[PDB]
Amino acid sequence: RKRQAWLWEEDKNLRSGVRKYGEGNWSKILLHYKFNNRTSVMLKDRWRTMKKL
Repeated sequence: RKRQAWLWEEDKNLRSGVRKYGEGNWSKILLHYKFNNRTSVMLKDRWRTMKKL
């Protein structure tokens, strides 16, 4: 438990995808890269979190 987190591939997918596609096109991200349980809000949130570190 402690604190849940995403896996290496999922993080890599988001970072590698969003950076080249756009910070507001989660639909396309989900289309190409596979995820565990993402939709749009999750992708957006986590990306912003990563950006601000």
